[PDB]
Amino acid sequence: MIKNILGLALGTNSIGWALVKQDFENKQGEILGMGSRIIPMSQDILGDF
DNA sequence: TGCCAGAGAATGTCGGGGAGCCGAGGAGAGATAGCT
Repeated sequence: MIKNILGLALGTNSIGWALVKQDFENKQGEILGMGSRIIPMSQDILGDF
């Protein structure tokens, strides 16, 4: 009826989160929030791993 | 190994200590009106 969805995109050193409260049956929904957490690696580690 | 920290290169600004001007009280130098 009312659904809580937590979408996570986990990169090499980045984490994107999105929490949303939605109602699919009525095509009704609002976004609770989203954010990005960045773990700082230099480009050398990205090209080396 | 990409990128961080700092060397490196052009500027512009400012103390600072001599150079050179230059305002100012004061002394020769005299025309001169009060005096004889």
